[PDB]
Parts: sequence; C-alpha cells; structure tokens
Amino acid sequence: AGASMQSAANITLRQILEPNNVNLRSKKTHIVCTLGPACKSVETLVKLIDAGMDICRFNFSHGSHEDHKEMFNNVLKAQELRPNCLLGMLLDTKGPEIRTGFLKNKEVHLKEGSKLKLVTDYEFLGDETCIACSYKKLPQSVKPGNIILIADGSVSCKVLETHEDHVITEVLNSAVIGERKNMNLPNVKVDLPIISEKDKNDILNFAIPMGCNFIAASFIQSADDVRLIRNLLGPRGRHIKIIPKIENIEGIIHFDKILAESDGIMIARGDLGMEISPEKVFLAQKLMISKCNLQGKPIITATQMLESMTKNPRPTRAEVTDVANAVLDGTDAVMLSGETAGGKFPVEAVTIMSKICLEAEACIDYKLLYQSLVNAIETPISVQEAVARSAVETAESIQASLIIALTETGYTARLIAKYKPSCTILALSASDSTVKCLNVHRGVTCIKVGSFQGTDIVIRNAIEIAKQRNMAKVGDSVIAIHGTNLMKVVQIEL
Amino acid sequence: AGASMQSAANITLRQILEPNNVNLRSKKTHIVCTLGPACKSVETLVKLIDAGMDICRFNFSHGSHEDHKEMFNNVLKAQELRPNCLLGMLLDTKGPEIRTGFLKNKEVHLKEGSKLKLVTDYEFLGDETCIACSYKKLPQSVKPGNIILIADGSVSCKVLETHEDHVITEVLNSAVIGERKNMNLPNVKVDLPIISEKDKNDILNFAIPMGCNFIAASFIQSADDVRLIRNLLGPRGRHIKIIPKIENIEGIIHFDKILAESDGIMIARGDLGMEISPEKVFLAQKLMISKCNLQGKPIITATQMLESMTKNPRPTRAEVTDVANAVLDGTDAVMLSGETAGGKFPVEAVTIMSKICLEAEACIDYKLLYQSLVNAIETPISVQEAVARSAVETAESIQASLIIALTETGYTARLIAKYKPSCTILALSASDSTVKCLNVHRGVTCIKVGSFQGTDIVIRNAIEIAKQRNMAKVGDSVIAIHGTNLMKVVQIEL
Amino acid sequence: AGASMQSAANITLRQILEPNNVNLRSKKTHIVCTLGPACKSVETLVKLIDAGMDICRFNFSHGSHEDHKEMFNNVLKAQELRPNCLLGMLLDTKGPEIRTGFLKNKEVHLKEGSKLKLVTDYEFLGDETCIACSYKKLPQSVKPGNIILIADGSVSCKVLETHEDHVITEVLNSAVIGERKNMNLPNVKVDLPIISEKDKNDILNFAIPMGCNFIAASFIQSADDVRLIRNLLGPRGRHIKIIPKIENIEGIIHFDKILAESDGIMIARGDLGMEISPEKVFLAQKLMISKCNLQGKPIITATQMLESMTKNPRPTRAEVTDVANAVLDGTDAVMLSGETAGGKFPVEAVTIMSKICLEAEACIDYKLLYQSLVNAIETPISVQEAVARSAVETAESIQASLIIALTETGYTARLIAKYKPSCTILALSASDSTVKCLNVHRGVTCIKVGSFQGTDIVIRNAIEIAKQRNMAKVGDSVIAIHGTNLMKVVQIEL
Amino acid sequence: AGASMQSAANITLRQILEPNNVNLRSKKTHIVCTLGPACKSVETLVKLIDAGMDICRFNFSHGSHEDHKEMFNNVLKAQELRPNCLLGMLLDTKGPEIRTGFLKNKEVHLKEGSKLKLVTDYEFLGDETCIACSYKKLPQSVKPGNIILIADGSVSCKVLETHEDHVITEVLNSAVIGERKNMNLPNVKVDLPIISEKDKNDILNFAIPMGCNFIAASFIQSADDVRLIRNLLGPRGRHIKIIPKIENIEGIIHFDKILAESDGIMIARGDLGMEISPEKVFLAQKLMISKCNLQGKPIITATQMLESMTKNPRPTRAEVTDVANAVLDGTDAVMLSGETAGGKFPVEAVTIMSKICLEAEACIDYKLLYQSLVNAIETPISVQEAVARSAVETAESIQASLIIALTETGYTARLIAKYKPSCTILALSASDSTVKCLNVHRGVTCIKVGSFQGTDIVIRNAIEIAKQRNMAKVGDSVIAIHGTNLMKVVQIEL
Ligand SMILES: [K+]
Ligand SMILES: [K+]
Ligand SMILES: [K+]
Ligand SMILES: [K+]
Ligand SMILES: [Mg+2]
Ligand SMILES: [Mg+2]
Ligand SMILES: [Mg+2]
Ligand SMILES: [Mg+2]
Repeated sequence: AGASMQSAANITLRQILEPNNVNLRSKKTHIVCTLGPACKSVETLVKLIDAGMDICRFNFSHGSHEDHKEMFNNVLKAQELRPNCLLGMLLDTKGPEIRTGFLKNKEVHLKEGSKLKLVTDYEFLGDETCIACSYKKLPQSVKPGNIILIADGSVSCKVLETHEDHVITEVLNSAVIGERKNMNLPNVKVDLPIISEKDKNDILNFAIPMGCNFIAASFIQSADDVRLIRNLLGPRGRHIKIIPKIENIEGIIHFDKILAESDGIMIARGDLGMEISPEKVFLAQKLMISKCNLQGKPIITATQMLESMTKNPRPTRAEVTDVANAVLDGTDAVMLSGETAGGKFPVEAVTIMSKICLEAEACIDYKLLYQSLVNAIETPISVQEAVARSAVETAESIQASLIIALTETGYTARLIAKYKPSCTILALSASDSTVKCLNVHRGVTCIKVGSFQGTDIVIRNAIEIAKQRNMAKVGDSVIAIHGTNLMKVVQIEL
Repeated sequence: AGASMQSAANITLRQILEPNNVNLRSKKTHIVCTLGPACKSVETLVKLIDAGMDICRFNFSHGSHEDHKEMFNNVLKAQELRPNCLLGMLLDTKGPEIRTGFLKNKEVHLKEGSKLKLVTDYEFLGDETCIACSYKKLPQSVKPGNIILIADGSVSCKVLETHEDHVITEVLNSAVIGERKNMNLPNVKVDLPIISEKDKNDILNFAIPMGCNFIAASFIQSADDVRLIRNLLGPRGRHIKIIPKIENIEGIIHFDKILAESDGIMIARGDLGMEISPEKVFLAQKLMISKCNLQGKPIITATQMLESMTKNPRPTRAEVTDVANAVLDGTDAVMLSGETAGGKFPVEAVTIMSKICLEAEACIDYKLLYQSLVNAIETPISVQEAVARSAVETAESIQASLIIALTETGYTARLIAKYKPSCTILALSASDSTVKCLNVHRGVTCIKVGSFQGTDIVIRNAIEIAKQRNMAKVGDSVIAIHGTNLMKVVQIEL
Repeated sequence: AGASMQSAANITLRQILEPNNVNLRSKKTHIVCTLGPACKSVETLVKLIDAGMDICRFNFSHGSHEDHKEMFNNVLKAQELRPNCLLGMLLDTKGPEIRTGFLKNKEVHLKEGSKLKLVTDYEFLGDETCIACSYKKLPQSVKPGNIILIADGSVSCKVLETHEDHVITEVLNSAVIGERKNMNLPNVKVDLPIISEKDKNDILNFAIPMGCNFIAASFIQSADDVRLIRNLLGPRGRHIKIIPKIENIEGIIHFDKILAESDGIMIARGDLGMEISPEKVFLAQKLMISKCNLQGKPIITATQMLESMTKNPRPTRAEVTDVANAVLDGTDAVMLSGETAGGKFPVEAVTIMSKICLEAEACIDYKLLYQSLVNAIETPISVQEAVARSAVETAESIQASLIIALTETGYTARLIAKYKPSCTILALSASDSTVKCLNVHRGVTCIKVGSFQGTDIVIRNAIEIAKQRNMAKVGDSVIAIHGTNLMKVVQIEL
Repeated sequence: AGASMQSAANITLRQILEPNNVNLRSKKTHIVCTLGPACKSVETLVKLIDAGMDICRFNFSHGSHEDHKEMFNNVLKAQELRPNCLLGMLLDTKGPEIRTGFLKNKEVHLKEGSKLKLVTDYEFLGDETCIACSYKKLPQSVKPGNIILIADGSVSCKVLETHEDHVITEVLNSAVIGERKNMNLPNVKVDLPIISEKDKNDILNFAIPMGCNFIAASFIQSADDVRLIRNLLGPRGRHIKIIPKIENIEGIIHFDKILAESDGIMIARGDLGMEISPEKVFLAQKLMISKCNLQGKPIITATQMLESMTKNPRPTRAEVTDVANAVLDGTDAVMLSGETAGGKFPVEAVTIMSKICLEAEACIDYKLLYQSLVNAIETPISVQEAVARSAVETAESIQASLIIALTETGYTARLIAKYKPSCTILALSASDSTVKCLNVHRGVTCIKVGSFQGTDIVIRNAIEIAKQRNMAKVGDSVIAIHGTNLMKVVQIEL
C-alpha cells in the first residue's frame, strides 16, 4: 500500500572518537523552533540563531495577535543582528479541538468498568458519571465500539450507546482527570471546520500582513482541507506555503492526496500517538518521510523531539537517537516546541539538536542515497529535473563544495534538494518570498540578490559571498545551475 | 575505519491501520529481562514469559548469592509452568567500578570554575575542595586536560595537576553531589581487574554450578579481558557464552579484537553515554550492530530501552522509536533493566516491547536484507555456510514457514541466523546447553530432543511439535538442514 | 516485443596465450553431427565421438530407410566401442518443400525487368518466360507485391498477378537457374502438411522402432504443427522429444507458442536467411536463444556453422567467431551438416568446433550469468526449481566439481541446466530414454543406472564412476540432488 | 589478467520483421574502406560515401606514391561532391615483412615428416629441402620447438636446429607452396624496424604533405614502436593519429602499454590468425575492444569482414554475424579490404555492412551500456569527464536527438564518445585536422566552423545545420557542451 525505503550509512571509528567542530549553521537539516516566553528577548533569539534555528514557529493555539506581534518584531530585530541568516516564519493554526466540559469539584476519578455519559450540552457541570463534550457532532461521528480518549489519553472509553445529544461509554481504565481536557476520537473523522473564524483571522490579518512564509495547518484530514486554505489565502497569499499537520487516522488514510495538494508535511507525532497505537507511530513517520522524499516535498518531524530538555540540561538517550534516526530516515527539518517556548534550556536544546543532525548527516552514504532516489522515481522526467539531477551527480563526482542555483520561484532549488546532494545548495533569488520559503528544504541556504542582473554577474557575486562565509575556498569546484536549462562547473581561483 | 550498513523496509497502510494480533512469543527479536523484587514471584515471571521474556539477567552488582538463588529457583519453577519456553540464564558481572569517597555533611555543591582535589586515600572525609576516589591508580591514568565525570555525569572536572596520591581538577559546571557516587574517565583506560575476587566467586560458584548460559562481562576493554574470562571458565564453563559489555572508549577502539574473542556483544549505551558525547552513542550502536551482523555474532542493545516505564504505564514516544530502530538496525536482542527489576509496570514493559519488535520485524524487506549480507560477506565461504545460505534462500523463495536445524553445538543454527531468514529457525539439539544458549540469536527457537536418534525421526517429530505449537500448518513447506551437509524441503500433509 | 539478454565474459591474457589441453568431451556445449557417406564407417564415427560428437542427425530429406539403417547400426557399434558416450539420435524430417519444375534446355537465364509466369501444372516443361511450381496453392498464398525466391535465393521475383492456376512475376535480378530448384515465399505462410505420408512413415516406422530420441521437425509454422506431431507420436513415442526447426517468418511470429509446445528449438539459419533479410538473422538467433534460455528449453544453433570446412582443412575466421558467439549467446548445442555428412574433413570439423566451444565456455562469468537468469525469471518458482537453483548456487560458492542429479524423467537435470552451472551436471537415470534425451541440454552428461536402488547407493556409485572418468578427484566437493526434494554436499575422500 | 565485458541487447519482433529504412550515413559505427582499382573512379567513391564510407585506407604495402596520389585526388573530388561527409584519410604502412626466397621450378611440395633448411642467403634458389628466408635474424629469434608458418599458414615447420646462417625444420604437414610467400613466427618477436626507409618516406613525404589523418602502423610490437613513430612525425605530424595494428603475440602481450601510447587500435585479425590458434582470435578481439572502450580509445575491427563479397554479390551468414557481433562487442569502426579495393561488389559490400551496423546498433540497451561503463571506470574522474558524462546521461533521460560538442582538439567529443550515447554526437571544430580525426570514434559526426566565433552563435548555427540535415526537428531537445565546462539543454522551436 505505502512505499519502501533504503537508508545507507558509513560509520568510521574517527567519527565516533573525534569531536565535530564545524559551524552549527553548516548542517543540512533545518530546525523549527517554537517561540514563547523562554525566547522572548532579542538576546535569546540571536543565541538560537547561532545554535541552529532556521524557522520560527508561532503557535496560534495560545496567545493573541499582540502576543505574537511583540514576538515577531523581536525576531525581525534578531534578524537584523544576523544578516547571513534568513529565517522562515511559520504560523501554526489552532485548528479544530475537542475538549471536555467543566466539573463540579474540578476533579473526577473515573473507575474501570464504570459507565460515563458524554453530553453535548457544554453548560452541564460534570461528575464521574456524566461529562460534557465541546464537539456537538460527537454522537453522530462515533459508533458503538469506538474508543474515546480523554486528557492526553489519560483514560479511554468504549462507546456503548449513541443518542442525539449524548453518548454512553464504559471507562476502560481507572484514572483521575480535570476540567476542559482535550479529547481524541481514534479512527473517526472529526467534522469540525479546518479553519475557524479565529483561524481565518490569524491567516488573513496576521500571516499575510506580517509576511509569514508557512501555514502549518493543524489537523488536516483531506485534500479539500488544503484546497480550502489555498483558496482562503488567495492571490494575497499565493507565496505562502501550506504545510498540513498529519495528526489522526484520516490524515494517514488520505495522505497521498493531501501531499499532492501540499507544499510540505509536518508529522505531529505526539498528537498522532493519541489516535494510533504507540507502536505504530514510527511506521507512519518513516512512510510519510519516504513518500515526501520521493515527491521532492519537504517534511518536518515534530513537535517535541527533545521534550525532556525543557526541564533537564541534557536530553535522554532515546530523544537523541530519535533525532538522529529522523535525519537518517530523510526528514528535511526537525522541530522543538516547549524546549524553546517556555523551557529552561532553549539554547542548549537547539545546540545539541544541531550537533546530532551534523553527526547523522556525516553518516549518510550520499551516492547510495542518490541511486536509491533515481531507481525509485518515475522514469519520464522533465528537462528541468534531468539538469538538476546532473548538478547533484556532477557535484558528487568532482567533490564540489557548493551547488549554486539561480531561481526566481525556488523551483530549481527544490528540484536539486529532491536529490539530496552531499554539498550545500546555495539558492540565489530576487524574491524575498522565495529566499524565506526554501528554508524548509534540507540543505538549501538562500541569498537575496537584486533583480535585472545577468546570470554570470550573479554567479560570480555568489562565489565571492560563499568565499567570505567560508562556504567555499580556492581550489574548490562549484556547480552553477540556472535557466533554457544550464549546468556549469567553475573553479575558484585567486 | 568502521563499516557500512543498509536497512530496507516496506511499510503499508494496512500495517499502520490494522492491529497486530499474533502471539507475542512469535517475534524474532528476543528480550533480556533484568530480575529483581518487582518480578520476584513465580506468578510475575510467568507473566513475563507470556509477554515475551527470553533471557533472564541476574545483575550481580547488587544482591548476594542467596538473593540470586531464591530468584533463580523461582525462575526454574516459572520454567516448569511454561515448558515450551526455554529461558536463557545470564549473569551480569559487577566488574570494575570507580566511586567517590564519603563527605562530612553528605552533600557538596561544587561550583563552576572552582578547584577540586581528588585523593587516593579513600578514608578521607571529603568536602567541596577535596574528595576521595576509590581508584588508586587514578593519578597514573589521567593526564592534565582529561575530563573526570562524577555522579552519572552530574559534574565534569578538567584535570589540572597529577601527583602521586592525588589529582587537582577544575570544576567545569556547578552541581550538587552526594557520597559514594560513581565516576567515569572518558578516553582513559581504567586499570582495574576485569574480574575481581568477588566476580570470580560469582562465576565459579554461581554461574557454573547454577548452569548460567551467558556471562555479560561489565566494562570489557580488550581481547585479553575476554581470554582471561575464557581461561577462568575453563573446561567446567566451556559451554558458557562470554558476552562483553562495551562501556567506554577502550572497548570501542579495540571492538574488532574483542568481538573476535567473544560469543556476542552487549551495548551498554547508558554507561557508554558517560564516556562519549551524547550525540555519538547512536554512531557506536549502529557500527557495533553492523559488525556483529556481518560476523554472525549476536548483539544485545541495552540496558534500559523503556526507562520511563519503570514509573509510567506507557513509554515515551522516543523510547518506542528507539526500540523499533534498534530492531531495524539489526539487533538480535533488546534489554530491560529497572523496568522489570523494581518498576511498577514490569509486565506492561515487556508486552509493549514485544509489540514494537513485531511491528519493526514486519517492516523488514528480507530479500534486500539477505542480499546486503551476501554482498558484504567475504567471498570464500565454507560448505557449512553455503548450505545454511541455501536454506535461508530456499525458504524465502518458496515462502517456507520454518527452517528446522539439527545441531549439537548450535553452530548450524548460528550460521542460519547470520543470514536473517524471514521465517522462524527451529533448532533441535540434544544438548541442554545448546538449547539455552541459542536464545541470544534473533529468530532462533529451540527444542530439546533425545540423543542417539536418526535424523529423519527427529525431523518428523519437530514437524509434529511445530504443528501443535501453531508454528506450521498443513500445506506449508519447511526446510530441514543437518550434517555431511544436507538441505531438505518437506511439505506438511495430513 | 521480444526479450533482452546480457552476456558477461572474463578474458585473461593467459587464456589467449596458453593452449587448452583438456579432453574435448569435457565441453559443456554439445555438438549435433549430420551423418552421411563421409562418416559411414564405424572407424570414422568413433573418431567423431572422440572429437566431440554428442548427437547424430539422420537427415531424412535424402536417403531411404535402408540408407539410414546401415548408418544407424554402424552408430550403435561405434557406441559399443565408446561406452562412456551415450549418443542422442535425432531424425530430421524432410517436411514441406517447394520446387520449380523441369526445363526444356535444363537452363534459363532470367533477366532483370523481364516477366515470368509460375504455373501450378508441374508437368509443364518450362522456359525463361514460364516455369512450373510444385506448390499448387501458390497463387492463393502470395499476393501482388510479395517476393518469390528461387534456387537458394539466386533470383527474386516480385508478384505482379495472381490467377487460379498461375502467378505472373517480374524478375528482379538477372541470374541463370536450373531444374527442380527450391523456392521460398518470404513473409507468406506455406499451406502444406507439416508431416507428409513419407514423413509419417519415417516417424512411425523408423524413429519409434529404431529408438530415435529427437524429431527435428522441418519448417514448423505453428503450435498446431507441434501438437499434430505430438498426437502422431502417441503413447508409442511419448519419450521422443519434438524439436521444431524455425525456418521462416511464420515460425518467428508464433515462436512463443511454438516453444511452449516444444521440447526444444533448432534455429535453421541458412533456411531462415531465405525468408528474412541477411542482416536480420542474428537478431532472430539471439532472441530465440534468449527466450529458450529463460524457459529452460534447449536450443540448437544450426545447420552448417563450419560450412567451408567441408572443402577446406581449416574454417574461415568468421565461421570460428560465429561458433564462439553462439556459445556466448547461450546456445545449448551447435550443429554440423555437410562438414560431417559428405565433406573431406569431418573429424577436423568436429575437433575445432569442440575447441572453440571450450574457449568460449571458459570466457563466461558464471556468477553474473546466474544472476541474469534469476533476475529475469518469473518470481513465483516451485520447490523443485528452488532446490535446483540452490544446487547451482551452492556449487558455485564452494567451487564444486560436479552436480550429481538423480532423475527418472530428466526433469531434475533440466531444471539444473536451466541455471547454467559452471560445473558438469552428471544426471543418473534408470530410463534409457532419459539418458539419451538429456544430450540436448548444455552441460549435462548422463549415466545409466539400475532401477530399484537406494539413493545413497546410486550417489556413491556415481562418485566412484566420476573419479574413474576424471570428472572429480579427492578433495573436491560435489552436489547431489534428488527427490521430497533434497540437496546434499559430499566431499570426496580416500 | 585482461578485463571483463558486459553486452546488453533488446531485440523486438518488430525489428526482426519490419525493414529498416533510415539513411545509411546515420549509423554510429564507422566504416574503413580500402582504396584500389575497384573504386578508382570518382563515380564509385561517391557511391561508397553514400553507402557508408567514413575513412579511406591507403594500403602502402602495394602501389607507389603516384598510385596513391591519383587515388587521393580522386577522393578529394568525391569529397567535393559530398560536402556533408568529411572523410578521414588513413595510411597503412607496409611495415616489416618476412618472405621466402625464390625456387628453381617455382613450386615445391613439402611433405610431412621431411626436413627443410631455411637459409639467410636470400640469393639461394630453393628446393623442397632448402629455401631462403628474407629475415636475416631468423636463426637468432627462433629456438628449437618454435613453429614457422609459410604462405599464409599453408605449411607449418617445427624448428629442429638453429645455426648462424640457417635453421633446420621438420615439415609438420604436407602442402605445395610457391615463390616469395609470406612467413610468420608465432610467439617470437620479429627484430625488424617498425618503420623502414620506405615507410619513413611514405610518412614524411606523403602522409604529412597530403594531410593524412591516421597512420595505421603495421605489426606494432611495443610502446617503443609507437614512440618512434611519434618522434618521426614530430611537430609537422603532431595532429596525425597513430593507430597501431596488433598482428602477433608481442602486440597482445604488451597491448596495455601500446594502447597507452596510441591514439587508437586496429585489430588485424587475419594476420593475427597466423600467430595464434584460430580458436583464440575472438578472445583477443573482445579483450582488445573492451580495453579500448574503457580507455575511451577508438578501435577498428579489421581487415576483411565481408571477405567473400569480393567475389560474391552477398556475404556468407558467418560474415554477417561477425560484423554484427563486433558492433555489439563495442567496436568503433569496421573495415573492408579487398571487398572495395579490387572486388566486384565494392558498393554492395559497404551497403550491407552499413545495414548490419544499424541493426546491431538498434539492439543495444544504451542505459545498461552506460552503467557498465560507469561501474568499471576508475572512480576519480576529472571535471571534463564528469560534464561529458552528464551530457550523455541527460541526453538519455530526456531522449535528446543530438549532443552538440564544441571542441578545438577533439578532446571533448572523445570524452563524450567514451560513454556511448544513443544519439549522434555532433562535434563542431575550427580545426580541419580535428574534424577529420574524430571519424574514428563511434557516433561522432563533425562540422567545420569558422574561428573566433562566440559559443552561442556556433551552437545556433549547428542547430540550423542539424535541422537541414534531418539530424534534429522541431520539438526535440539537444545537448550542447563546451568549455570553463558547461552543459546546456536547448529545445528546437519555430
Ligand atoms: K497548534
Ligand atoms: K552489572
Ligand atoms: K531436413
Ligand atoms: K598494410
Ligand atoms: Mg493537535
Ligand atoms: Mg557500568
Ligand atoms: Mg528447409
Ligand atoms: Mg601483416
């Protein structure tokens, strides 16, 4: 049904024993950092940039437009102090949610085997036998036998009866829960608007005006959800990328069609764990990464890969291996949530995440990775894809230090990134939109250039900038690709 | 320097969405469970067997010979209630340790930048400026610039001075520590006996008399350490397998020679994390698994892969992915420590571990895995290896349900397991030692048979036992291999 | 439409410079020799056996049943002098023929551009403007524009008119021809019985009574032709193999269906050259060899590969290369016609043919050849094919000197030969039919054994015979395969 | 010792049944035609050009400088009538020869077993017991046991005695020979000057003045022979290519070093057959073709591949297959000698040779051929080779109709030809030397362009010329490569 994947690594004793001492921003994997009070200051945001931050996430499930505007402006000023780092701006929509009601004593201890009524009258003050639910269509969506999760899966309930204004369930495990806790409906499609009037306001009155580059759309369940957001963005938001968040079984079932309409994918594994069995989540991650890789669509592994670091100064061993294997799987980007938003060690979390990515990236056998991609991609490829293929190929053969890609819309750099070169892709664009959207692709670093300039002049300017940024040196070869379509090798001299 | 590895997986939508409902003991990956008070009862040990326990670990860092004998006898009685499950018995040696001394007020808050003396006089009651160390040769082993870790890496110290009876260090980070905390000497060889007089007693007076099958030797640093334990076991312990625990940089540096002398490997990743950078541990794991796979030597990934479950009823997402990726890496076995020894959810930990292994095992593309092994193994292979190769190959081609291997010493089943068949290997042996040592190899299940029986009679008896245990059914093909060397295909009828 | 093929060779300087001095009968490629007056004596037939003759062809286009019976009995007596050489007996049917009529002056010089009438009245004495044709249905089979070839293609004629009892053609090239010359109808199906009453007599009253092993059926044009001969053979000729001769475009068009009904194929390239363009014949040869190889059906490249040697003591360079490339293509057998039937150097022709085959056989990269076969054969294979696969594989891995195959019907040896082992296949059979039919398969040498003997006793007897015949020596490994299905490796000792 | 080779073909029913009707000059394989009285007229030479002639061979073993000058000027006038065909001019040196002396009665019948004296006094009139030999160093080069061939191998002689001025041999086979017949010394190095004073005159006073492009040096035995001819050519002949003719065992033994100094290779198989066993010649051909292919050095298969056509209007079947397999082996060019020099069907011979090449070329699986080359070429490749690789690769991926290569010296077109693209290579050069030397490379067609022209202007002019010559059409893609190094794809419009 899904797809197959082939990883290839070369691990030396030297890489295990000798410390890595390269610049953290030289990594190919990009880091999405969630903004919050822990990194509210321009001082902390600059430290996050130096640590490896590439995309700032604005979580619009919390905070007002004011709260995100003082954060946005502080990021732009951190941006001014770090001009060689063009950060992508990502808005994460609140999206549809399901929550329990209020309780008379603010606490209930649901006991296993007992029966619990879930009513649609949200004004009802609940008790251990009956609790309100904010999702009015709940009785029409669940059937007898369906499982209902409450409070981050703290308690499961097997649906016994469905009625017009309530359902009756059996508490499957004993646990104590509180007020207004979240709910999940595994294997059931939630019939709530993908974009609420509040979500509509954040998109049209924040994302578009403030110039956000990505909309991470929470709880995408169909291609129609994506097309709705595309139409809502309209010509005003033509350049804003839509990144569906796969969070439930519906998104998995319709993933292929969702991906075809998308500009990229975010795997919300924590939320996914509340909809599928814990032992199945790694199956969904690796399948989604593989499908995105073969389409050339970027993918973010999310949302809290160093979760313990938001209290601890060092991650757990499992969190470290999880980051490394996500890179080896082929993820374009990795994400931090509470670690940077409200935690005690935000800079420490981004720092170690960058170091893990660099170690995993040095593992990859790029020739084997390249052939795995070529062997699995559909045979008829366009001229543009063939030339991008030849750039990656030629770069590996001559050990070029850089692939320089001239691109207005980003399409050329995306085609190159699809084939995963071992060297950095330096994309040059006159579009301020393009230079901030390519951040989501692995291995792409952008430079803004002026318009109406000849190709030869732009390339020589990029070579000089690359020399200053230590991205290339005298004696190196670099690839230039632009256009009809053209691939060029130039050696750096003088 | 090291080696390369190639994983291959096929992930369908059905495997993500449809629940797995096979017997937990049908998995190929085997589980090492650490015994302790949480599973002291025969009632709990039987539940662990049903959950997926294959090897019981006796941690001899704690408890006396009495403490392990009441546990051993309780395991033998759980064994009697589960006759179709032949558990391996593993003794984990205490091995060399390094600990700080005692303190006047039982607590010190070492401050960053301050200086700390480490003395070899263990009777000295320490303070924040001077603390004893149990390793007398410490000043002769560390040099200026070496890093000294204390209390599970809670504080690092840079060595400033070395003298005959003490060293002087600079506290690199502020932290509060207590009495008798462990110490680690990254990148330095610890000159302590691999086997103490206490370790010698546990081997010769417990492991050999009680019939332990494996010695997990803590802190192996050289092939000479392995040969010492081999000579100490002598003819009395000829059938006991030596499993070195790789725990520091010395074990990594000399891993190839250590492996050549070993019967298998245990990756002690938690202890390894106190000797190498956290971002390097996954490099060592994947390299060691790959080297063991290509030698046909079994490897245990260890020691606490579901660490949070020893307090929580469900593991973290990172712990689940860590187990799954260790299986995909090619580990023969996975290990639980505190989760089963003293935790609250021992049976729950083994249960989910088995489920994760089954999901990862269903991912593997076994044909691609087979060719990866054949392409990387040295070309001149013996007759015995070629016939074992042909059994795995033939089984995959005809979709055989079982490979039946007749083996006195286990060598034939080990050769087959080296090539990772997609079907179970049913090893038949008259040796009670052999049927309990093959547990450490992935995919091998053993049956004890009587001696002095013809090959045809033993095979037909195994087929009948396999039918009863639901390992094979009418219409299936099974492979039989024995011997000169013979490969046979038989169909199950009637 | 057709198929693809992949040859692989390893050519050393030593093989070019150092002479080959192995026994000519050790070659894998088998030689079909056409019997005639040049090899009528038992003395010459024994020399042909020593030179490399494996199959004797009785051309029934010429000679009576007496003429072939004195030859047959002389072959049986040569057989008695060479007991370690079991020759196959092949009857080549006369089959349908088309010939011109008689001429008034026995010679006509047809001039280009002139017009020539071909009448169906065979009694008409012809001239340069009108000549009879033995094929009465000629006007119903050719259309205007069709080409008619006369006297081994000495003159072509473009059909201008068709009428009930004649056709009118334009002579396309000037040439002089004689009486009763053969004719060919390129791209037209000849509507003549595949088996005449004379052909029926040779099959039922010679081939079946004398015990012929193969019927090479001239001018097979459809699967129905093969089934007709199969029904004509009936239970009396159940064990006689049908080898269709592909001689025209109809046989090429319907080759797949003809092959499915056949026991093998003979490429009659000389006759094929009179039906297709000369530059297309090598296309048909390589395609037919490749299709037969992938079906496991034997193929003979024919009919006169050393044609010049029937006058010259040494072949031309092109004839030598043609034999070598046919072997590299993958032909099971090669054929001599006039070189042995009536030529001056019959023994010299078979001798050099054997030497060429040995040189080409030493070129082949057998591992690459094996994988080419495995990669192109349909994935679901039976148990019997998988075990035969494993025998070839195991033999190559351990460098076994022999694959010993116990087979009643020959099926087991055919399955092994399909995978082209680098070592000889020694087939043991109690069937005198089987031991003389397997001659057509490359690399198979047969030994007749007594019935009602245990498998172990037969194998040990074959090993002892192989040692005497220098086919194997002390220290070698050999493979034995029989059966349910069994693969066994035994080492030769003592 | 030597090398390995992998051919890959795809043969359809359509290619066997449907006639090919493309232009004979569109073939990739190039034809060397030997000039002589049969093609002395400008009228015949133009017919040879239309039939597929690409290189004219001037055999300087016969004829004077006058005889070759009237032929040369007639070729230049045929060249003027066919401006879109730039013929290469090849001089074949007489080189060292060995001939018997004169005879009293002009005929001797040497009898097997008899003894024959070979004297160095060339004035001696010979008889059946003693015959002169033109090679004075003969007794110093042969030893007892060496074989001496006389009159195209009509009789062999085993050396019995060597003395200062004669040798004594035993006639090994009975045969009648005449006066001044050639001689061959298998497995012995002939100590004669590679370039005689007569050969020196043909090079310096014909080849260089008349502008010959290739020197086919007869009987090259060492790299020193090649360097001698290179020094003799000097700066005046810097642009003349040296093509050693491999004719004996010395040339085979030292082939690698000879090839490294050469610009190409000619396999003189007929002369080679007089030095090695007939069954070994195809081994030498395939090994030499494979080594030349992997070096990117062109190779001519020679000298008389349609030998029978010099009397017959149609070649033998073996001659047709020999041409086809030489193309499939990977030969750059094929050669005719007597067929065009003095035969009755010169135009008919070139015509069918072109048709065979086109059929074999349509067989080739070019992707598999490309990967076979990439997998076997040494891993570190230059920038220039990588870009040429990418041009061939890109052309195959997008099905480009042409690779346009701008090249001054021909090096760029040679690098492309090394990787065997399925489409024609159109090389553009201002050098009249370069446009006539690239003829020897498979698939390269040259166009002379003016100097001091921009790259973009030259490319557009080539596209327009390609459209007129029907080499490309509207809608096609073509590759352009020049330079630093540049690969460009352009689509043909309007
Ligand atoms: K959100
Ligand atoms: K321990
Ligand atoms: K016949
Ligand atoms: K010559
Ligand atoms: Mg959510
Ligand atoms: Mg430890
Ligand atoms: Mg015929
Ligand atoms: Mg010569």
